[PDB]
Amino acid sequence: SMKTAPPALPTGYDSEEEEESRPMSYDEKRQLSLDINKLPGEKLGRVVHIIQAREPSLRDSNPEEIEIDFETLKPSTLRELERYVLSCLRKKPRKPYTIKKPVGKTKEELALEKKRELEKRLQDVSGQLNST
Repeated sequence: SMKTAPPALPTGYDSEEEEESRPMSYDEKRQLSLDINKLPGEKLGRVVHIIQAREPSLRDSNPEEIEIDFETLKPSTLRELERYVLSCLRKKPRKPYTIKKPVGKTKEELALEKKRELEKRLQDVSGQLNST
């Protein structure tokens, strides 16, 4: 008895990952290179194709002598990478992300927004000069 997958939205909402697009942990990707190494050379040549076609510096480099440098590669290309690899591995997307701290969403933030309104209110209540 496993959980069945919910219907996903490929349209309507959007921009969830597009406005996100952040660099991942170097741990995950650099060790993932060894999991890509488990795939046959012909499969690496397909991975390198989808990389180099987006990465203008890597298209000039030979796909045999290729260097997949995760730190200089685009965050979106790292997304397309994990998608391609997990699809080849045929394995489930068991990587449940969890937020540790809200980071920006603090009482200090809400205090600053509240204060900004309070500063504005000083000028807002004030009447304008009738320049004759």
